[PDB]
Amino acid sequence: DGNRLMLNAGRGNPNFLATTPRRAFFRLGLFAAAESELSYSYMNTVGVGGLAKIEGIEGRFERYIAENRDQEGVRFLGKSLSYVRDQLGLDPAAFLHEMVDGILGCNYPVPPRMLNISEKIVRQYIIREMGADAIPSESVNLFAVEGGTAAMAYIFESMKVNGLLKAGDKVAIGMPVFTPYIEIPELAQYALEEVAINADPALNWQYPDSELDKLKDPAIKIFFCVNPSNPPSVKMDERSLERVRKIVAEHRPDLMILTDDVYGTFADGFQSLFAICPANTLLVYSFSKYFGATGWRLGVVAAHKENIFDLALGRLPESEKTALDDRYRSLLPDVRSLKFLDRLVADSRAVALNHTAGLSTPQQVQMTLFSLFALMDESDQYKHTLKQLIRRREATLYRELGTPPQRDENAVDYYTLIDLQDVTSKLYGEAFSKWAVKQSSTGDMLFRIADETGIVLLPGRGFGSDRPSGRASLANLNEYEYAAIGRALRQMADELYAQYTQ
Amino acid sequence: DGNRLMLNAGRGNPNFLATTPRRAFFRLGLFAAAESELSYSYMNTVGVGGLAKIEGIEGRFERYIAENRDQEGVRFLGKSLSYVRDQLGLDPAAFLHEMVDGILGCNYPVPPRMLNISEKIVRQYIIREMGADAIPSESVNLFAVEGGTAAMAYIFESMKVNGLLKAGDKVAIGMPVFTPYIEIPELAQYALEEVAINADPALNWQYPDSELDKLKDPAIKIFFCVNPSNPPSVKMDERSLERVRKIVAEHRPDLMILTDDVYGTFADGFQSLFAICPANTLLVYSFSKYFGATGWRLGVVAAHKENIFDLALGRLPESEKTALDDRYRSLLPDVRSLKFLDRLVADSRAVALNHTAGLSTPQQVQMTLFSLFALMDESDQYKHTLKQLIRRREATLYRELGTPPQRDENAVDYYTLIDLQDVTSKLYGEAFSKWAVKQSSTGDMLFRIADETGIVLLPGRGFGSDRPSGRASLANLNEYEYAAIGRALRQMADELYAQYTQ
Amino acid sequence: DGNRLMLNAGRGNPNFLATTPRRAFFRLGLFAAAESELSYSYMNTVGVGGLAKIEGIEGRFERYIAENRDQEGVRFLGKSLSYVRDQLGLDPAAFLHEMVDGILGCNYPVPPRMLNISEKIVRQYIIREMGADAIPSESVNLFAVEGGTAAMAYIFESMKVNGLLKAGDKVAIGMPVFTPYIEIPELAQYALEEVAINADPALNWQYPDSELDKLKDPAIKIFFCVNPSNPPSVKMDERSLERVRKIVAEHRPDLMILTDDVYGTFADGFQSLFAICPANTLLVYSFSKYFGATGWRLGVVAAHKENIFDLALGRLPESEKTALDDRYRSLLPDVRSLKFLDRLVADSRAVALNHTAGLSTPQQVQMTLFSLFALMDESDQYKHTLKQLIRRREATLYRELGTPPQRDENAVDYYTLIDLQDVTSKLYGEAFSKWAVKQSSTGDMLFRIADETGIVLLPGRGFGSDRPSGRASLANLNEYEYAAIGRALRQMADELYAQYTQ
Ligand SMILES: *Cc1c(COP(=O)(O)O)cnc(C)c1O
Ligand SMILES: *Cc1c(COP(=O)(O)O)cnc(C)c1O
Ligand SMILES: *Cc1c(COP(=O)(O)O)cnc(C)c1O
Ligand SMILES: [Cl-]
Ligand SMILES: [Cl-]
Ligand SMILES: [Cl-]
Repeated sequence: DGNRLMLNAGRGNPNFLATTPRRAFFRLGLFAAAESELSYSYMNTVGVGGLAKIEGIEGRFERYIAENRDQEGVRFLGKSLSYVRDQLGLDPAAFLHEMVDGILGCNYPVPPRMLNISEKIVRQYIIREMGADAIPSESVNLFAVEGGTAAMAYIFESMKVNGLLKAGDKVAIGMPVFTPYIEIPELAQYALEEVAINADPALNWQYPDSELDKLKDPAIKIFFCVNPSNPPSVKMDERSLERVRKIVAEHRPDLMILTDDVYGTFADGFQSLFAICPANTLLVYSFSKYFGATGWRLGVVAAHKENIFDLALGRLPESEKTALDDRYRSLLPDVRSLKFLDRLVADSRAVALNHTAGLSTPQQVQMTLFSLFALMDESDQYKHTLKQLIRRREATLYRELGTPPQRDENAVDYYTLIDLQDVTSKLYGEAFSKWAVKQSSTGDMLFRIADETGIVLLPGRGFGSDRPSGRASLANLNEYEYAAIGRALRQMADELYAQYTQ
Repeated sequence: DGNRLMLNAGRGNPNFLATTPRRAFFRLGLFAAAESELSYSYMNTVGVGGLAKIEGIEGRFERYIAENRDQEGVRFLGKSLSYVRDQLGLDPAAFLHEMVDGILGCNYPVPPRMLNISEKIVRQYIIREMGADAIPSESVNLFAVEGGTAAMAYIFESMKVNGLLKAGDKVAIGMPVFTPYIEIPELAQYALEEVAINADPALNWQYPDSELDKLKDPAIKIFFCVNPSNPPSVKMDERSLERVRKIVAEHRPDLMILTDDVYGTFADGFQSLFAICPANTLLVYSFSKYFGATGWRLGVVAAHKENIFDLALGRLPESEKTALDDRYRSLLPDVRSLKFLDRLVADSRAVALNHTAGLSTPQQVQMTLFSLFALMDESDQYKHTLKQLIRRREATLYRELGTPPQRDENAVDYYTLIDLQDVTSKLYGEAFSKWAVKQSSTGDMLFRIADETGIVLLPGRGFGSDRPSGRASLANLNEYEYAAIGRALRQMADELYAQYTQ
Repeated sequence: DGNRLMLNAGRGNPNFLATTPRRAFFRLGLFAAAESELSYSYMNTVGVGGLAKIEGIEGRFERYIAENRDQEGVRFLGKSLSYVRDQLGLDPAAFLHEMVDGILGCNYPVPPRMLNISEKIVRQYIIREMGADAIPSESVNLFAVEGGTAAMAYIFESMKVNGLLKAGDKVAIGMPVFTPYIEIPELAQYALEEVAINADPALNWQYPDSELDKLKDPAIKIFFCVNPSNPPSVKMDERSLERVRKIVAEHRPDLMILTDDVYGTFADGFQSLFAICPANTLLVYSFSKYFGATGWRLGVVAAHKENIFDLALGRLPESEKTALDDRYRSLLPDVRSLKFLDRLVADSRAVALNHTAGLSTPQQVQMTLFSLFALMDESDQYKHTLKQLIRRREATLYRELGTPPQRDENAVDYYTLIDLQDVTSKLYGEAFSKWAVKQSSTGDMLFRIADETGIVLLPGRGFGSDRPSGRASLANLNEYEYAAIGRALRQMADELYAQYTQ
């Protein structure tokens, strides 16, 4: 399943996971279960509870924390309350009841877009990790969704439905990008045309100015990028972000930006395009990778309250405004005041079902607890732990290839590129590396590792020339498995060197 | 929020919830958390775990159950294992690891449609509650989705995409139905035409043969019904099910049926249209109402392995088959073998994202635990408890209107119709009831209750004549609130009688 | 072993068992162990105790119950004391010491026939479950034996020894009966002649009046029947019991009746022939099936204090009375006052060993605890639980054969008859069922299930015509195993229908 996921979906699945916010969730659940039972009125039954009451919830919660000081999840829950009440200044009783009611999953999400306090908490996390601090928190709204996967499906459908993207429109795509994102515009369902914004291996996988300038073409309605990138696993540098900023400000104030920033926390000092061009950007952030929460399906779509999506909607042709008046008629009297972010919500479940739309309340609670976990960790201990783990696995991989590729300030390294030439160069000089590349390819490299270790790697391209290389995730295997990849690739190189000399 | 949900979405939200399977979930979570920590290799860190190991899981689980015999959730978990292993004959280690891995939400759902053992467990529950026992379990497949809400959105979109429903096609809709289901075909996005299959108040809200025969019109491609009904809250009787069966067998073997059977468990001896016409029916079942789990967003789409949806797909015009070959190309070599149920899955997240599609693994685990809860309860104690609760609230409501409407074998009563004429008839004779109806309407009835009690009711129509009536849910309020509705409606009747006499 | 038991012994072995009276037994054992240690006088030894003292036993027992309120077995023991003392009016100290001394197995059973208080307790259970309430409790005596198996061996041997049954005497046997009971009279050791009292499939396996009238033949000395029957699994109806009653009263006051009523508790409102003709009947009751206690070997022989066995003994020819005077000489001065029930006891172990004869004291204690368990359960919860379990397994079996045979008021259903004709009739009409029977037999039916499922069934006959049928026990398998039998038998029927049509 780990090997099959990389081939099919270009992921990625970590073998680590955040335990403390998970324990806090299950412990909160036991508290909420007791809260439900406090509202059950009848004798001689079993298995039926009532709704949790907001009245006196703080005092009951405080007792629960005091009696269970020995439980890690409970201590976390205790500090979470302080963080929300004391640092965020939010209503403590309202926070607790939203969490209790939320984890019970006994009420339809209200509002459907996101639960009130969860939105306020999660956006603090999002703003911080995206480097978007210069934007007032109150100007950022979130739509809680079933991972980045759901976000992308919802966004393209709403773009189509609301006439923001039309058949024949050009979508610029920062490349190399993983397979799934190439196909969605290529669907006849959308019939969009791709323009490649190509990263340069000579610039260490940054986008050249010349490539970024392609965005000046007014036929290009949207810039779509994974940042930090996947496969290449680098973050857009200061120059690149500035270039986009100037292009938007100077030439294309109408350019929509769709940015997928799931790997952000794995970079040093990450800054999102959302931070740089908030009015022009829809941010997709997934909790999957950082918290080891792929199965939880936790994501948000973020939008600035003043954005070009709502501006474009006000500039639509009359026939389209009339069609949308009909579409959203049941939702509100004035459809023209219905914002794009809330249209995403309505479009996600056929409009008529808007009031039972949204991410499940226990999922939002869990998302909120992951968010708190990271926010309360001021010295970034969890982040550093994961980074040290990733570096250890890297050292182990390149042990006999030695050693790892040199990493700059823009490095992410969730993924690593094992380049045959660079490896054979490090081992046996420049002359040998030129020859070794002409002998074997990516196929012979990936098939050998697979046969020796049972691990299949991603080809390392490209698009390029088929420079013989493979990509491994530093997130999904254990040390001896990275050591076995290195050993198999070292024997392959050693046998090439014995076929070099003689 | 309770009053606002009935007006907007025609629900419904229960104030009861199943506690035991929820406690089992949170307890399983604590076990899984410990399982994750067993795979963590490093010192001097906190909050990071590894992946749960299948090896020796039974023995560890058995210890967990033995040490926590005093915990209700744990005892349930213990019996669940026996039920799965002993009664269902499934692999106990594989069940446990699916549940442990599932609740950790650390792996993408695999397969995306449903987790393997969860599917087998949940379909046992579905088949039993739908009265579909005559169908072999192995011939029923499920797609786990975000409630009935997601199911409906997914189904219509896939119908459109795969050319099973086309603009101008007629959709027959069993009525009265709640608002949301009237609007989805009416969307320009689908441009479908509605044909009303009208329930008869004289038949106690059953569909007359003459109304059911409307399905013979070959322009009608789908029969769409909520069964048991909402608002009317009755199940289709033996005659009605037989009529549809003959119509499908005799005249319309091509008729698709879409049935929403969320209220099934609240009827006595429920039998689904899925049981009667499995080859022709897509079953939508929601866990929301029965388990008090609206916020969990838990539903399945059920299909027979041999169905008319796949048959129609094989009979599509060549241009459509060519378009679908392109659409699903990345999924499998032979797109023509891709079944409609799996197309729902692929269509739910844009095709290219099929391998990260599906309901979150902790949601499927919770769904599995609700399913087990009901399956293991042989004497149906929970079902009876809820029914007694509903009846008590009914008795309390009609206490001063006295007494409740007579209920037949097809009665559900999650909702109750408070008919002014019938109430005033029971109180002051037939002559007075005829006059009292001409004086006040549904509006004056609903506005009075709202002003006196703060509870807003649904109008009781119709479509009919505006016979002055209101609908209350027996699931969402407490006893004194039902008593206050009765009292307000009794004083209204008493003041009408003092304006009658004089 | 489960499959091998049905073929060899015509059983039957349940996969359920009564746990509470078993836990009570083991808990009582720990109390008794401590009682023994209270009588041990010496230092510096281990593993040796003394005899439990009756003095102060109530107070010590009451402390034991109070300290162990959390133990299910102990709570049962506590309520047992109340039942014996308060409802039965028996000596509480004497009850406790009999139980304590009994479970220690440190004294020879005294008296050998049954322990005093155990007899009083167990007969209350027997009288109730046999519907024999009209008989005063004090007029019923029991001989505790090693299951019904030992009872039958003991009874025939004593019948022979005491000249109540002689070579060439006719034994009437209610049939169909299971194999073991056909062979015991056929032994040259007894040389008895069988007369078949045949049950009628047209009467749903009741004995016709014409068949019951066969008992008028004065050459028939004993009527031997399993009631409720095995294999057929029905109880004798009101008419049948009345017929025997009149035959005994009117024509055959000398007719001995031997009735085996092990399945009694699985019928609704069971009434034994012992209840109807107590003076003429020896009742054999086994605890094996109802309590899931086959390995415990627990049975009683019941006799009325005024019976025709003792009457016949007084009418024996002088040469036989002289021989029996010699045989029983050591037992009592007046052998002619030695009752048949006590002769069973003496005959069971060669007469000279009468005073070390009888069922082991821990077995009698366990029997007493099973008896209490059922007596104290006023709402018959355990009985209903087992019946619901049996019905669930039946529903699961006939799921695809659908559905189960219609059951009347005389139904027991521990066993179920799977009739090919009736099954194929229910599925494909009367015409097909006539043909399907001519194609395959019982052999082809039983061998197919065995090969597909690994379960071997009993042939369903007869004696009859070999109507193609099989018998399954609803007591010995789990749900998926019944489901696999149904599925194998459905595919067999479906392939017959494809060989019917074409
Ligand atoms: C892993 C990954 C995601 C996260 O997907 P979810 O559906 O949120 O789990 C998003 N984008 C990219 C490019 C990824 O590699
Ligand atoms: C409540 C209800 C449902 C359940 O909705 P979910 O989205 O599954 O919570 C489905 N159909 C009808 C008609 C209802 O009233
Ligand atoms: C099972 C059974 C018994 C019980 O036998 P024990 O020796 O008491 O276990 C007695 N009679 C019949 C006909 C049976 O099937
Ligand atoms: Cl914890
Ligand atoms: Cl618990
Ligand atoms: Cl115990």
